[PDB]
Formats: sequence, structure tokens, C-alpha cells
Amino acid sequence: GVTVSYFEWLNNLNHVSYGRLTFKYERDSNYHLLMSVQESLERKFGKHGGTIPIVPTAEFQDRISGASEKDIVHSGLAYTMERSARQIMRTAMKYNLGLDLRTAAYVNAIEKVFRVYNEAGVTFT
Amino acid sequence: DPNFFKMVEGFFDRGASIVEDKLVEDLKTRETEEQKRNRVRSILRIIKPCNHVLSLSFPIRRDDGSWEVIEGYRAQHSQHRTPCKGGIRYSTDVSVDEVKALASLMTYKCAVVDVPFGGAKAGVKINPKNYTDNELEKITRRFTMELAKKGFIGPGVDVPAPDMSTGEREMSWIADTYASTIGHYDINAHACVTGKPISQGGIHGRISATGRGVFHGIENFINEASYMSILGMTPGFGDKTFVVQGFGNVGLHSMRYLHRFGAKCITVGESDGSIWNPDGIDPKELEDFKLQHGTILGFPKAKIYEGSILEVDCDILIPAASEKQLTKSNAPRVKAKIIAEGANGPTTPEADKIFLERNIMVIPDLYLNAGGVTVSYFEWLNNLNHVSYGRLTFKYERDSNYHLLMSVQESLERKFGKHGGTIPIVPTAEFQDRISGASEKDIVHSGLAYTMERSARQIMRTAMKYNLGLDLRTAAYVNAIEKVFRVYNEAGVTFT
Amino acid sequence: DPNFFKMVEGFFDRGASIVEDKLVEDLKTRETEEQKRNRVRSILRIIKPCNHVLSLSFPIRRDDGSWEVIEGYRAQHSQHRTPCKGGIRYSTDVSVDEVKALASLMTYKCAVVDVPFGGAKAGVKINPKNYTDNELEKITRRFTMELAKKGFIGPGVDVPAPDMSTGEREMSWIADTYASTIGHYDINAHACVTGKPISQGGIHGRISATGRGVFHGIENFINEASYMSILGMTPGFGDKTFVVQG
Amino acid sequence: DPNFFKMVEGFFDRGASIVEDKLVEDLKTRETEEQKRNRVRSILRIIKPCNHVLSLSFPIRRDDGSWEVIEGYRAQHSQHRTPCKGGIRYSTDVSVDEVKALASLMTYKCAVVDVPFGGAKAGVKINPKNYTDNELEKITRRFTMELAKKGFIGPGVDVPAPDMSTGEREMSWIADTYASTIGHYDINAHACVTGKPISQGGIHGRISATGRGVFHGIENFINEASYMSILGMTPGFGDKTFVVQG
Ligand SMILES: NC(=O)C1=CN([C@@H]2O[C@H](COP(=O)(O)OP(=O)(O)OC[C@H]3O[C@@H](n4cnc5c(N)ncnc54)[C@H](O)[C@@H]3O)[C@@H](O)[C@H]2O)C=CC1
Ligand SMILES: NC(=O)C1=CN([C@@H]2O[C@H](COP(=O)(O)OP(=O)(O)OC[C@H]3O[C@@H](n4cnc5c(N)ncnc54)[C@H](O)[C@@H]3O)[C@@H](O)[C@H]2O)C=CC1
Ligand SMILES: NC(=O)C1=CN([C@@H]2O[C@H](COP(=O)(O)OP(=O)(O)OC[C@H]3O[C@@H](n4cnc5c(N)ncnc54)[C@H](O)[C@@H]3O)[C@@H](O)[C@H]2O)C=CC1
Ligand SMILES: NC(=O)C1=CN([C@@H]2O[C@H](COP(=O)(O)OP(=O)(O)OC[C@H]3O[C@@H](n4cnc5c(N)ncnc54)[C@H](O)[C@@H]3O)[C@@H](O)[C@H]2O)C=CC1
Repeated sequence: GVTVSYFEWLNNLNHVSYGRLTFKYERDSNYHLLMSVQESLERKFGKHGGTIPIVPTAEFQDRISGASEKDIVHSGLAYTMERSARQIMRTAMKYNLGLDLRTAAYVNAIEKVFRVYNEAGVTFT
Repeated sequence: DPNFFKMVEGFFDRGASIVEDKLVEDLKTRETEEQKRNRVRSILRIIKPCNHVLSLSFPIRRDDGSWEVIEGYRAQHSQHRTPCKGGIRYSTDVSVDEVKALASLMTYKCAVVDVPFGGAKAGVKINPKNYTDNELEKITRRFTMELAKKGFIGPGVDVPAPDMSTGEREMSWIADTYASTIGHYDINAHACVTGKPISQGGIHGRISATGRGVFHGIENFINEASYMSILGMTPGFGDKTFVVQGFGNVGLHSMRYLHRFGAKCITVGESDGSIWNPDGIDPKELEDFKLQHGTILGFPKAKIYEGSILEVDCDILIPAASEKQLTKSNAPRVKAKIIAEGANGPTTPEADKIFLERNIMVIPDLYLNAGGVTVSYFEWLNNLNHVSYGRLTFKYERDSNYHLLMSVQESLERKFGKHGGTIPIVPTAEFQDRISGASEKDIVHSGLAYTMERSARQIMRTAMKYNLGLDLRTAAYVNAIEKVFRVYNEAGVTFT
Repeated sequence: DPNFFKMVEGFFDRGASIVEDKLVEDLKTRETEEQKRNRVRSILRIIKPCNHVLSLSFPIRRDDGSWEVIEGYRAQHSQHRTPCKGGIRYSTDVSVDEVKALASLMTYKCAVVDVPFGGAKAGVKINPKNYTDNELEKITRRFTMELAKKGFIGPGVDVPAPDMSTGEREMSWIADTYASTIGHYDINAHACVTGKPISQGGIHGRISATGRGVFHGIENFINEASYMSILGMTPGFGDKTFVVQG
Repeated sequence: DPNFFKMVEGFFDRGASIVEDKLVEDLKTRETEEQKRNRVRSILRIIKPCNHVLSLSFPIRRDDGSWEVIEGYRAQHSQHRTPCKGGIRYSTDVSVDEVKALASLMTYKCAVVDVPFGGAKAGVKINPKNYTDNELEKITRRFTMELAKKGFIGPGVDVPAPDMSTGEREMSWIADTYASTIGHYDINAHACVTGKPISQGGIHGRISATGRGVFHGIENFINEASYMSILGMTPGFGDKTFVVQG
């Protein structure tokens, strides 16, 4: 809930919900890709006259018709919580910490908070 | 022909006598069954009047060295969501009673389409016909200084917009005056007005905003299987005629999109004539014939018809004319099964009752006419992100499409590929005309068709949750009130 | 080998003697055929000079307790689209004539690529070779305070950038000085300079920016079927050699 | 007949070669006898140059619909005591070299009479003879907007004053322009310029200010018993003639 609290702060700071300007645009681009695969096949197998009905799945349809802001949030979260684990796994090797993860958690934090004081000139003198 | 300010306030009082009951029940608090009544009736008295109204006076100096006193107005209806958006009108008949009305009308108009900022309106008692082009910018530049010093213009307070007698060149003069006196240290300075020309922040495809709106307004209802059966026709614009009154801004830009999708235009009338053709009229040539003349009297490919165009055979009639146009005069004489409104108050409350008695599905103006309010919200964001739409994504999303096709090609040629036959997966001639010309204009005409659709499904719904049948206008106001209510209730209106 | 400030201004005057004619015709207004001429020639006199030019003077205290006077400049060419963007140069030969030039040059450079903000430029008469790393941050941190108090730095006014003798570590010192004295109550505080290191807002793939630029610059022309036939070669980088100076 | 900017700076360098010695001795600190020398010589290099100098450019629209470019200057010499006060001059021969001079001259003029604010000066290359009364207020009203947005006018920053070719009616136009655009929420708005007419804040007995000054200037010396004996006369204006040029 810290991550989503960061997404709410941006929602309130862009003055628009997520995806309002893009859902119906990205919807049309999907159907033009399918209609492109259909046409392209029926130029090779098409003399046989067999139609090839390329259509979305019953799940990918349940993803288009109900595409809301809620999806982008539950996505940007699953991307944070993953890009961040790979950095704890890594640090747990660069220092040979084995299966001590808690220490590797704090070691990432300190090592990133350090790179901000160092390259800033902490003192204003 | 009733007074107007009574009409608007007449709907609110009517639409609050409906929602009041289903709204007490859905409250959560420790109160009596009667303390809630005193809570609902009470908030509904706070939403009704207009919070702020101003009134000005200008020392303008005419071109001949004279002086005179200009006199303006601006009313902000609600503050529940900031800023407030509302046009500026130049007319010698801009009272303070009609500014309060139109302000309240936008707070509900921009609520049925889920556009955040609330409602406002301004007016100036002049006649732009009687002024030079240097007298106008004197009046406009000062009307902003004497209005931003009292906190009625700003990227987060009010955002004026164009209106009658007020084109783009009046939005340029407001923005430069603001951006260089008082909003100088403000990064969002140029987001104080919408409708500006393209060269200074304006969006593309703005003059066709109410046009595209009126189109997508009816498409969401023509496809609705339920409301069609009652009217007696089939979904889709196939085999559907229509007619157009007032051929101009809202009319021309709406004939096109309808005519492009099957709907056969039939008659197009104006304030100074009308045209009749049971065979179908081509909008382009109809425009072209006026692009050099100024009137449509005597079009080649369609004969003459004079009198009332509202009393004409049709299937979808649109009144692009002015208010108070269709009443008990001819309410049993329309012959059409749909009346989609295009302007403010085309219909008197009398004809509304007759239309319920005649299986006519009148579509409210609060919804359809939404249109250029939505794009005015997109321009405000364009000016507030400091970048056009999609600049950072068009070429990125272009490559991702070609890698999908090249993926389908490879994957097939691993199964059928031993036969050696190549499989040229390539875009269509239309989907190519969509990649090479992908601009900002596409995103706007998309985010609009998504607003105008997500919003209809909410009016259809409310028209069932209260069993309103084919009364849509009431369902429009009922959605607005029911959403504006959920903001005062969960906020603690009083600061005490 | 001509003077430089003459070269730039030489192009503008030349390029305005061309557009002037095709530009009168595409005007819409109620004027004569000669009142328009007096309108075009006139705006083209307003775009040419530089609106604002500043000039500073610093009491810096050397490491050995001494004092000396640093001397800077900053010129904002146009205000037609805000903010203004322009690098900062440290060099003992930064006149006020070359700052006006390079400022005007960016207002047109960032117009052919449709980047909104206008042009600016700054300079400081020092030689970074002759200063420690604590003398530099003294010069840089104060050059911003004596420049933001007069409204020449800010997320919506000016956005300095790196240039010769000015790397990233000079963009860190400007941002922290601004973000903690005068832009404290400002949500966009750290948007006052670009070129910062990655750890403090900088973008990825910035040192290869002019690189990628130079590449895509020529690719759009090599593929142009018309301009190639005249030169006498075929489209595409196939069979095409090239050479590189510097 | 020597150059002027050399004269002023010539006095300062001369008058600092005198005070420098009696000034080291009256310092209190833990330093050498030579670290003090490096402290006095050093501050005297900081007082000498002019901190800030600006330079502008105006799009004014003449009465006949034409356009032209006005070109101004303003130099604030010192910041040691704020605001800064300095007149505005309209003349076709207002260089940037003479604005630096006269600015420095006031920082010392208003120090011998213990008036707190420091020195400044402005100029505009026009000839008021060649302009109507609506062209002047166009030039004056905009010269303030393009000068207060960069923090060079204000009740606590700079306070312009009249000068040659600049009467009261030019101080009215500055005050109203400031008090209604940028100093609107400021209680001290109308304290941004002096010399205004009486009906808008001006003091009484202002046109006779340098007059009364010149009088009391000599009276304090005529009565001084010492300096008179050397000259060879008696105190008091009794039996004393005088003459007046200009
Ligand atoms: N469940 C329901 O009955 C409704 C749900 N929604 C949902 O809202 C989401 C996105 O809607 P947005 O408004 O775009 O996003 P948002 O997340 O920014 O919406 C904030 C809330 O304020 C309401 N709202 C919007 N504009 C308003 C205005 N001017 N005055 C008063 N209330 C206003 C919206 O309906 C929404 O509930 C979707 O999840 C959509 O389904 C919208 C309407 C009805
Ligand atoms: N343009 C816009 O973005 C919006 C316009 N509106 C409203 O739409 C109405 C008009 O649309 P506009 O966009 O202004 O287009 P317009 O200004 O181009 O409309 C004028 C048209 O109406 C016709 N007309 C006028 N009075 C008539 C009468 N009594 N009978 C028959 N025809 C008549 C004219 O001949 C002409 O074709 C107005 O009520 C306006 O406030 C409402 C919201 C947005
Ligand atoms: N039709 C034509 O000749 C041109 C059309 N365009 C169009 O502009 C759209 C997007 O361009 P953007 O600038 O990204 O979007 P925008 O919508 O934000 O552009 C605003 C307008 O200002 C101009 N502009 C941009 N940066 C400028 C600068 N620094 N100084 C002065 N003018 C500047 C643009 O060309 C554009 O007309 C597209 O529709 C593109 O085709 C751009 C250039 C020429
Ligand atoms: N003992 C001495 O040698 C002197 C003593 N004074 C005394 O100062 C008192 C009142 O003087 P005010 O200045 O009216 O009062 P104040 O109390 O406000 O003076 C503050 C100090 O700053 C100095 N000062 C004034 N204007 C200045 C300017 N523009 N730049 C730099 N320094 C400036 C003054 O001489 C004074 O020492 C009296 O007690 C008077 O005798 C003034 C001059 C010399």
C-alpha cells in the first residue's frame, strides 16, 4: 500500500484518471492487428475460399470490455514488486549473504540512500 | 415559450423530488429515519443556488479619445471540484439572471460526462459589431486584469472558454494578459483558457468537437437493443434517414460523420430556407455550394421546401437552431421516432409530456451537446503536461506492432515452413493509413468516443433503477444530482 | 574566418529576405497591401534582438582566505514560449557578444524540432583548471542565488543545462541550491536544471543524445529518393562509407 | 575634458589609497599583520564594481501602427542596504558605461548623508521630443512590467525617481502600472517610486529640495570658525556677495 499510495498521488497530480485517453485507442489497434493476420493468411490460403475467423479469446475479451483504471494499478504494482525483488536477490549475492534476506533488504536501502547524499554535496556551505 | 431561468431550476427541483427517496436509504450513519431526511433535503438546498457572482465596471477609452463604461458578470456555480470552466459571451442582453442559469447548467453538464471541474459563466454587455479590433482587445485585456485580481481566472480557479461572438482571437488576448501580469511565476500560466489557436497550445480537431459528440451520442442508443424495439426499428444506421436544422457549426460537422456511416441525410434547413430530397444529399457539395454564396437557397441536387422543417418526415431529427423551438404547436406533427437535441433547451416542458405520450425517445441536450466540453478538458491537460499527446509513444508503439507481425510470420513458418512457402504478414491498407498518419488528432477523437459511450451506459442504467421508461432528460439530471451529492456528503460541507 | 556573431545574425537577415514575401500573402486582416508590409517587416525586427541580458559580480572567498570578483552573464533571447533553456559555460573568454549570439541560436534550434521552450545562454569568466573542487561549488552555488533572486532560474522561467567545462556535478550543485533556498514551497523544484546525474532525476541515455541525433539526422535524407538521385547514389547505408573528425 | 566614468572610479581608487592604512589598525580579529592587509584590499575590490546590470528590448507600437524596438538599461550598484534608489533618464546617449558610473555615484552620495538605501540608475535610448504623449506612456508603462518581473522595481528592491526629461507625469505612470499588475496584494504598493505628484502621495516642497540643500550646504561651513580664518573672511552671510550660473 505504499506503492498504490504513490499512484494515488500521481492520479491527483495529473488531474485525470489512468488510461481515459488510451483505452479505446488501444482497443482499435488490437482489432486492426487481428484483421491484419486474417487478411494476410487469406492471401495465401484464401484461394481455397476458407474464411479464417481470427477473434479474441473469451478471457482477452473479458479484459477489453472491462478495461478500467483498476487494471493499470494492479499492473504497475506487480511490476514494482518484481523489479525490486531482483535487486534483493542480487545484493544477497554481491555480499554473500546466503538466505539472510532481511539484511539484504536494508543493504539495498542504505546503498541507494547513500548515492543521493554523496552526489549532492550534503553541506550547503 | 416560458422563461428560461425557470426551466433549468425547474428540472433540478423535479429531479430532486425523485432521487430524494432512493438516496435516504443508501446512507450510512447513526441517525434516525427522520434526521436523514433533514440531511438529504438540506444538501439539496446547498447544491441549488450559485455560490459566487461578480459584477464589474470598466473605464475603456474609445478610439476617438472618448470614455465609456463596460459592464460585466461572472458566476461560479459550484466549488465541489476545482477549477470551474465556463465560456464568455459578448451580447447586449447578458443579464445577471441568465448568467446564474447557464452556470448551474454546466455543473450538471460536465457531471454526466465525468469531467472534473465545475461550472461557471461570464458575460459582457457590448455588441462586438460596434467596435474596432483595437477596442475589443482593450475590452478583453482589461476584463481579465479586473477579474484575475479578485481570483476569478487561473489554471486552478477558473478556466474561461469561447462562446457566441467570442472566437479564438479572444482567447489569445486573455492568455497573454494573464501569463504576463499575474501568472508570471506560474509554470501552468498558459493553462488559464481553452479554445486558444493551435499555435499557442490549442488542440487539434476542436471545431468538430460538438460534431463528433452529436454523432457518438446517438450511436450508443441506436445500438441499444431494448430502447429500439419500443421505438419500432432495428439497430445500426442501416436504412436510417435523418434531417438537420441549422446548418452551421454543430450541423455541418455532424452531417459528415453520420453520412459517412450509412445514415442517409434527407433535408437540411436553415433560418432562411430549407431543402428537401428523399434521395439523399451530399454534405461536402452542400457545404461547397455555400462556401461561396452564404445561403443554401437553390441547391442543385435537391429541391426547395419552405416553412417548418420540424414538421417534416424523418427518422432522426436534430434541432441545431436556438432555444424554445419545439412545443405544443406541432408536438403531434414530427413523424420521427428520435429527437436528438443539439442546442440549449430545444424543447419546452410541454412537448416533453406529449413526446412521452407518443413513443418518441427525445435525447437530452445535457448529454449530447457535451461534446466540446470534453475536448476543452483535453486541451487543459495538454497545456498542463507541457507536451502533446503521444509524442513519446507513437514510434515506440509502431515498432511493437511490426514485431508482433514478424512473430506471427516466424511462428507459422516453423510449422508450414518446411514447405518453403513464405507467408507475408503485412498491415492492411487501412491500418497503414492509421500508422503513417498517427497524430494527436487521433487520441482526441478516441478519448471523446470513450467518454460519450461510458456516459450513455450510466444514463441507460439510471433510466431503469428508477423505472423512467423513455424519459431520458430526467435520467440525465438524476445522474448529475446523484453524483454531485456524493461529493458534498462525503466531505463535511461545513468547515465548522 | 569571419566573426561569429555576424554569421548568425547574417543568416537571420538573409532568411527573412526570403520568407517576407510568401508571408504577406498568407495574412488575414483588413489592411492595405502596404500596411501588411509594415506589419511583417516590423515583427521581424522584434524577433531579431535579445530581450533580456544580465551581468553579475560575485564576492567569492578563495581557499586561502583571499577574495576575488567573479563576473557572469545570462541572456534570454525570446519569451514567446516559456521557459527558456540554455547551457552554462565556464571560460575566460565568455564575452557578452557571444552570449547574445548563442542564445539567439537556440531559439531557432529548438524550433526546427518543435521543442517548446525558447532560447537562453549563460557564461562565467573563470578557468575551471585554476580552481579546487570547493572553490567551484562556491562559485556555482552563489551564481544561482544571485540569479534566481532576479528571476532567471526556475522550473517555469529558465532551465540551465550543461556545456563545455560544465559536467553533471555542476548541475547537482545548482539544483540543491535552488531547491532549498527559494524553490522550497514549489512542487516542481527539482525541474530547474537538466543534465543532472541519474541518481537525482537525470534520464537514461543522455550522453549518447547528440550521437543518436547525428545518426537519425542523415538517415531521413539518405532514404529520400529525390535528393539522392541528384547526388548520384542509392538510398540506404548499404555500400556507403563515411569518415569522422574529432 | 576627460572621460567621466574614469573620473568617478578615479576618486574611489584615490580615496581608498588613503583610508586603507588607518583602517587596518582599527580591525579586531585573530590574524597576522598581513592577513588584515589581504582583508582590507579585498573588501575594497568588492565595493568597487557594480553588482547587477540589466539590458532590455521593447516591442512598442507607434501611433501610426508601426513597430519599433526601445532599448533600456538599469544598474544596481550595491546591495549592502536595501532598497536601491536611482533616477530614470530618457536620452539618445544613455550608454551602459554611464549608467554604471552614475549608479556607483549614488551609493556614495546617499552615504555621506546617512540615507539608508543604496544606489541605482536607469536609462532609455529615446528622445522624448520625438514622441506623442500616448507613445510615452506606452514606453513607460511597459518599461516597468519588463523590469518588475525580473525584480528591479518594488517598495523593497528598487525605487525609481525622476531625472532629466522625466517629470512627475512619468512617475504617475510607473506607480499605477506597478500597483495594479504585480504589487496588487502588497500594502506598500504605492511606495515603489518617489517624485509622484502631490495628489498621489508626493510630498510638499520637493522642487525646492536641491535648492534648500545648496543653501544649508554652505551655511555649515561659513559658520565654521577654522576654515574661514584660512580663507580670510568672517563667519555669517553678512557682507558676503555671491553669483549664480545656470
Ligand atoms: N459504479 C458506478 O456506478 C460508476 C462507476 N464509475 C467509475 O469511475 C471510474 C473512472 O471514472 P472517472 O470519473 O473517469 O475517474 P476517477 O477515478 O477520477 O473518478 C472519481 C469519482 O468522481 C466521479 N466524478 C467524475 N467527475 C465528476 C464531476 N464533475 N462531479 C462529481 N463527481 C464526478 C466519478 O464517477 C468517480 O466515481 C471507473 O471505474 C468507472 O466505472 C463512473 C460512474 C459510475
Ligand atoms: N459551437 C459549439 O461548440 C456549441 C454550440 N452550442 C449551441 O448550438 C447552437 C447553434 O450551434 P452553433 O455551434 O452555434 O452553430 P452555428 O453558429 O454555425 O449555427 C447557426 C445555424 O443555425 C441556423 N439558425 C438560426 N436560427 C434559426 C431558426 N430560428 N431556424 C432555423 N435555423 C436557424 C443558421 O441559419 C445556421 O445554420 C447555439 O444554441 C449554441 O449556443 C452549444 C454548445 C456548443
Ligand atoms: N501542417 C504543418 O505544416 C505542420 C504541422 N505540425 C503538426 O503539429 C502537431 C504536433 O506538433 P507539436 O509541436 O508536437 O504539437 P503541439 O500541438 O503542442 O504544437 C503547437 C504548435 O506550435 C508549433 N511549435 C512547436 N514548438 C514550437 C517552438 N519552440 N516555437 C514556435 N512554434 C512551435 C508546432 O509546429 C505546432 O503547430 C502535428 O499535428 C504536426 O503535424 C507541425 C509542424 C508543421
Ligand atoms: N560616531 C560617529 O562617528 C558617527 C555617529 N553617527 C550616529 O548615528 C546615529 C544616527 O545616525 P543614522 O544613520 O541616522 O541612524 P541609524 O541608527 O539608523 O544608523 C545606522 C548606522 O549606519 C550608518 N549609515 C547610515 N546610512 C548608511 C548608508 N546608506 N550606508 C552605510 N552606512 C549607513 C550610520 O552612520 C550609523 O552608524 C547618531 O547616533 C549619530 O551620531 C553617525 C555618523 C558617524
